[PDB]
Amino acid sequence: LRVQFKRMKAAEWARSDVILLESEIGFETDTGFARAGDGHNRFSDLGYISPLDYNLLTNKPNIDGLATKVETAQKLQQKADKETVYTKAESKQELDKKLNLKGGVMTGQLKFKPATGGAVNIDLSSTRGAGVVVYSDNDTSDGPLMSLRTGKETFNQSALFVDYKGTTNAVNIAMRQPTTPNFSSALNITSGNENGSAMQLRGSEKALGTLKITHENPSIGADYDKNAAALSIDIVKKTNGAGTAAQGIYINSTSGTTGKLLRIRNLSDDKFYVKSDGGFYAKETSQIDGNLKLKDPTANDHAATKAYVDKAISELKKLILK
Amino acid sequence: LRVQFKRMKAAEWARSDVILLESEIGFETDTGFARAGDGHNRFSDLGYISPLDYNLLTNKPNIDGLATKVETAQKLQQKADKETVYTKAESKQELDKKLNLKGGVMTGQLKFKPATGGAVNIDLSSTRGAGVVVYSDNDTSDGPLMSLRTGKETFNQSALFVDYKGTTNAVNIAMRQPTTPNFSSALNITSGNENGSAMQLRGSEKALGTLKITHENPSIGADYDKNAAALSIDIVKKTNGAGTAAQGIYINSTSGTTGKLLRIRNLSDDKFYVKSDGGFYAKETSQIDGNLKLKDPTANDHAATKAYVDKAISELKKLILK
Amino acid sequence: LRVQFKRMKAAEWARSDVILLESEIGFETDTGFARAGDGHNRFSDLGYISPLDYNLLTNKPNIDGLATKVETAQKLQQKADKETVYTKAESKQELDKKLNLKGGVMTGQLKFKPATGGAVNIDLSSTRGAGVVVYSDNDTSDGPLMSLRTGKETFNQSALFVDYKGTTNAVNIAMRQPTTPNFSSALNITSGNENGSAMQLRGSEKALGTLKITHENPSIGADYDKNAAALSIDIVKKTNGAGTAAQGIYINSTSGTTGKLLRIRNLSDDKFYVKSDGGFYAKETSQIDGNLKLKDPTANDHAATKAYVDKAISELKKLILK
Ligand code: NA
Ligand code: NA
Ligand code: NA
Ligand code: NA
Ligand code: NA
Ligand code: NA
Repeated sequence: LRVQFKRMKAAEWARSDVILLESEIGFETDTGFARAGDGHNRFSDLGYISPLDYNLLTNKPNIDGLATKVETAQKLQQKADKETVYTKAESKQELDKKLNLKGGVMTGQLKFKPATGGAVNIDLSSTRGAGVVVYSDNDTSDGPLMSLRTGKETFNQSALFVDYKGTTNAVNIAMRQPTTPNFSSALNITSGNENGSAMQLRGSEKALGTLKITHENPSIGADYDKNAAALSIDIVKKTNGAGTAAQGIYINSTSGTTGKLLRIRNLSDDKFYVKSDGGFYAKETSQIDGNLKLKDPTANDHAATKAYVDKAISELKKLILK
Repeated sequence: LRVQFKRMKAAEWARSDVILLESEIGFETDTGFARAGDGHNRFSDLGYISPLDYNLLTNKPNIDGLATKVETAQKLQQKADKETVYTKAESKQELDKKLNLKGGVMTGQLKFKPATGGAVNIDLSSTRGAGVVVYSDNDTSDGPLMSLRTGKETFNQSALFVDYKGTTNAVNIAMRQPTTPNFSSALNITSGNENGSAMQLRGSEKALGTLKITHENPSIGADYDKNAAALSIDIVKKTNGAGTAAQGIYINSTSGTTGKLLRIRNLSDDKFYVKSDGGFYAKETSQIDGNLKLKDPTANDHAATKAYVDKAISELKKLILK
Repeated sequence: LRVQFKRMKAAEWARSDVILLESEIGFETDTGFARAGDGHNRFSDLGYISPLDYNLLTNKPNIDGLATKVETAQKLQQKADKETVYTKAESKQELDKKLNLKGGVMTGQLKFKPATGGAVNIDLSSTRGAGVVVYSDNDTSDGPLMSLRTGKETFNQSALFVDYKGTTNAVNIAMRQPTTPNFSSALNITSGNENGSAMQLRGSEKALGTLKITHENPSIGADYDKNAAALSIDIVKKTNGAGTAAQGIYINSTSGTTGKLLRIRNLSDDKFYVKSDGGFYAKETSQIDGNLKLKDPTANDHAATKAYVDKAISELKKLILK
């Protein structure tokens, strides 16, 4: 036997009314596939003669090891997008533009506009360095090293307040000798306030002056500084004013002193002084371009008055002539 | 021939002892599947009549193109989690709160507590702007523009040290004329140290005063300032003290000067002076409410003493009366 | 009928010349698989008797739900790599090292080297706190609280400029009383410039002194301060110099004053003064260790000259003797 089976093309079968017997095979001539009858169904309703169920295959791929689109998308949701985060390089670029608390170099202006005190507060209690150090070795400039300004007439605090305990000078100003001399001063002060002293000084020295001024000859030449003075006072009118009545020096002691009010010495020898009572001493021959009004003499070394002379002359006259 | 095959349900086959001949087909009536005998195996041990091996399929999916869960997880491991990284927007928010080295506006206190010197160091050698600029146009305040304070009696440095070379004033203080006059000063200094001068000044002028004081009439009225002075000195006791012996002005020259020790002028004309030797000159008639003790006259314009008069009178008496 | 089919091993078939009739089945004895003839093809060119097309399977896996390697890689490309981005913890570590505009504590030096003015600009117009507060409660130190230095002789601005409107002192320096007295001053000023006054002061007081100096006894003892003065002046030569000709005090009024040029009081009583014309008054008995050159007396209380005496004596002599 070489058995052949009922057979036609797959399309021909699908329209055929031929009913295969139970187990009887029919063959699709253009596909090479067989189906077996159940004794009632037409051929298009028969199944193939061997399984076509993925579950039944051998050598299946490892499907359960493969990622799903859903699970992948869920995980990617937790990850940061490149676009919306800075790289370390970018972060470093940004951070390098900002000041370290450790210290740094500012290249632009630091402004304070406020929202122990101070906008700037420097506590040196634990260190041996300076607080604020400003310097310029520039030839010239358009601004001072430091400027303090108040703008309202009511302003009720100082521009600069120095509260000092210590063993050296609270404030020291040194104007160094220039290569060539110029018109400048170490300290210049002006006030246009008529109801307060431009400068006030108070001290409580045991054996020194409250203000001590020394003039030192800038030259070795004995009379180079013949026009200099330790203290120089000028008393002037207002521009376009009619004059002035201001005094030069005024000395008082509101509680009463027993000291000399003015004492002038040279080589530490008293040369001229005004005692606490107003009497004076002068060490050498002196001159008044005028008269001197004084009391009649009582001691031999007292200056005689005109009245004393005239009386002596009159008495002698009366005595001689009888 | 319509051939039919040995056949029963799949479950019936699996328990059957029927041995199919080699190539003989048996059919599962409930599944439609066939298996062919090997001449010895029972039906449950026979394979189906067509392959069920995934490898042999046509139109296979592209498995090798699909991502594995393992490879995906390995790659995701290298990616940054959203939760643990700042967005650019967040980074910007944080950076904007920090000071740029370029410059910026502080709104709170900058404190220095330290771990060429200075906690703050400003070098203006290459620029033409100011160093530290403090100002207030506030009506009033509870603090000074600038405050320097030292707290220990041993402190061995100054609060403020000015070391100045230049062509203008090292320190300039201007107290501007107020709308209406008040009791304030441009500079006020107090010291309670008994062993040092409250203020010390030293200069080496060729032809100027070490201290120069000018009083200017605040008015055009010729005697408006009749009660003013360029220098005013007061000499007072301690509160609850018994008195004072302090001197007013003390002048000396420890090395010896040939200059006038006090020289008083008006309109640049000498009116009264004390020479380096202590002799004085006064330009006009003067008054002592007391006697004047001096030497016997030798020149015609010398004041005569009582002794000189008395002797002249005595000699004349002796001469007349024989 | 138990039908058996032409059959041999799969390898034997692949070399066989046997041509199966159309639909005739041949069996591979070692594989259990059948193929059916087309009436012309050799067995290796026949297809199996049931489909082997993946598309036709039932129970297929959800391939379209599985992620591809390509799509996964494309998505991962948009995600940030851990290595190249800082964590929040790292960002915080870096930010905490930088200064907040709100305020902060510097622990290192803040330098300004510059690329209303000031490297540091403080505007207190809207607040009641201080600007710059420097202090030290250290026992000692190697630097001042504040230092201002200029290095070139041409420098044309001040180290410190105070421009002040207000109701209190522009600058106040208080040297507090030390536990034990020492050699220090509240303000020390030196200048080596020969062409400018070390210090210049100008004021326009109505009824006060431009400079006011008070000395206060540091003790309750009436003569404790017997060696003190409100003002002390010294006039010295240069080291290795030949001497000095500098004056002590120089007073002038370049426009002409009608005030007393020097007025010395005690307990607010005039004791000695030099009038605007140079005549003086002294309240008590005085002494010159020398002669006094003056004018011939015209009033009874004028000091007599030697010439006046000698003339009176001569006239009396001529009168008596005829
Ligand atoms: Na005395
Ligand atoms: Na002496
Ligand atoms: Na001289
Ligand atoms: Na003149
Ligand atoms: Na007058
Ligand atoms: Na009085």
